Amino acid sequence: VGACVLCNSQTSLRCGACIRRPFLCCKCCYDHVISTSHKLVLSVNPYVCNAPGCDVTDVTQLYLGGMSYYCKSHKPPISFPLCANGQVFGLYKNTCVGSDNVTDFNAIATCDWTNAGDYILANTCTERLKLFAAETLKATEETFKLSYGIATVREVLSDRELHLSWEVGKPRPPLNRNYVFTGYRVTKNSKVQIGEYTFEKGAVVYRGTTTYKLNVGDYFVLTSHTVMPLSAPTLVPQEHYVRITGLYPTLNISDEFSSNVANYQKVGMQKYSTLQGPPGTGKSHFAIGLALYYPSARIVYTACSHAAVDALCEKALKYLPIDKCSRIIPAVECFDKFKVNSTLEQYVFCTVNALPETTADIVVFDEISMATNYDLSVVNARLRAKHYVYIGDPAQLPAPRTLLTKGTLEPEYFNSVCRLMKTIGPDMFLGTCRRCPAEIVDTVSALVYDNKLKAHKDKSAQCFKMFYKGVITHDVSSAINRPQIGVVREFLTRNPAWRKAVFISPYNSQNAVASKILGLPTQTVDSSQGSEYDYVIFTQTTETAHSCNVNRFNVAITRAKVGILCIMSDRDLYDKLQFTSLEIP
Ligand SMILES: C[C@H](Oc1ccc(C#N)cc1)C(N)=O
Ligand SMILES: [Zn+2]
Ligand SMILES: [Zn+2]
Ligand SMILES: [Zn+2]
Repeated sequence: VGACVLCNSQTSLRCGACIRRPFLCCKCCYDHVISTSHKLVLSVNPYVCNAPGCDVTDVTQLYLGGMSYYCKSHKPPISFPLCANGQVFGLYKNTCVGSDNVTDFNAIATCDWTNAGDYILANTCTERLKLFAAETLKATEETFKLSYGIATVREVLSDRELHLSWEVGKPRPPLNRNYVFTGYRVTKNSKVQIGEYTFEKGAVVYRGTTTYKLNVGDYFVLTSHTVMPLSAPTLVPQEHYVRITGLYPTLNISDEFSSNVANYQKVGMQKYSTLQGPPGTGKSHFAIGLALYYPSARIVYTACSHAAVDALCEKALKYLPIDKCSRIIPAVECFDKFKVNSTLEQYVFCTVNALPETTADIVVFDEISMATNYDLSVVNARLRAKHYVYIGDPAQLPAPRTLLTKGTLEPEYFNSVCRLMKTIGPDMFLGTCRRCPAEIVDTVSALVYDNKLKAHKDKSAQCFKMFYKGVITHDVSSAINRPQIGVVREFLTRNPAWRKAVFISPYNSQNAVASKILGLPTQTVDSSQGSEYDYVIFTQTTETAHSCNVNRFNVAITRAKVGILCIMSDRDLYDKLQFTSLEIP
């Protein structure tokens, strides 16, 4: 027994064909079975024909006959159909409202999550369907990982380099950092974990969590997990206050945080607030400074990734009493300078998926573009806070959507928080970029920030762009543009100072070729998010939707503190770069 996801109506039915088995009320369960292919229904029992060796599961072809369920062929003389009178038969038949359109719930329940429109719907439907969609999508995502063939160590060629043998009659996953494997040792009667791993084309290059002397027979699967059901909304109800509530501001603050004092007061004057921090504007500075502005306030600092939490820890370590901090870790190497797993500590740093059930004066949720509605609900379920602060940038990269192929996902659809920031705007905006030369700040200000992002630094005169299509080659799941790497090689010979530069591209295969030919450190745009480097060399590689994505392009060029070279494929983004154009040698 549970709650209809459409009505909330109390009910004893769950759709058995829906992978999450939502509870549906007699009405909603009917409207759902008669208007989709979903025909298996679960109660306290499953509406299936309890006749010996009959295969009838369709609820519309079954009858209660006694206290058992039968099809037409096997039913007793005295029976009533399970599925008639615009209603499906179960407990609480007299408390049931329904809905005018079940259309959104069917779409969410049936879609394969390959189309953008599926994520658009999942983020614009009612709040209870946002939770159903977020569970359905995440279960569809964790199941898809099982579709992928086992990789097995056939030969250990070197250290850091392997020969894999793949399971037959199943696809092989892409070999980039968005697909993290787990190794396993061949035992007496079972297997035991042996750290997590990633792979890249050679033979294959492997950069595993821990070191080992792994040998033939060791194999790898993308580790999936149980998706738990959601209960809490993606956002609590907003409340605006006329005074700061449940927070006591400091009388003496330092001029390091004095630029945020007005924003800190705003945080205390509503239930949740959104902070848009463009690249190098001071998001973590903001977050730690909030502690010093409300010194008595218990603050839980959270984010999706261990890296995002550890970077809050690194900033705390520099401003907060260490004795007053704790890093929560579940039973991967992260921050090890606080007492571990001290929930009652005044400053708690913890990933979403590891959060304890606790209360706080303020919850700070960082790198919000990377959050899903699933993460948003989990935070609200674990943390009851006087105030919630969501810090991020909807102009930066979202969580990868491994099933999406048809369509692009616009920032207003990344999650509920990003939707607010792109429709009503953010509560707070960090308007000064301290990282990047003015040429890069002017470019991204016009590209994605409605000309509101201002440069601290002057022009560097070291921001350059080349329009060169080159030649595009494709491997199993990535792109290469050798001529664009050639152009960079010629550029380095004439400009040898740029040999301390970081190589960035949209493709891991472009990066592997560049690493060998140039010897620069490489990062995918996606892996560079949150990092900064003095000099950046960027090859667009292709003009695809992936390489032309404005959020990706915005992250790519805002990695640079001093100088950047962009080898561009797309005439559009080339023309938008406020960089010195260079001829082709
Ligand atoms: C003025 C210019 O400075 C650079 C210094 C470092 C890099 C890199 N990478 C590029 C350029 C020079 N050294 O010619
Ligand atoms: Zn269903
Ligand atoms: Zn219902
Ligand atoms: Zn039967």
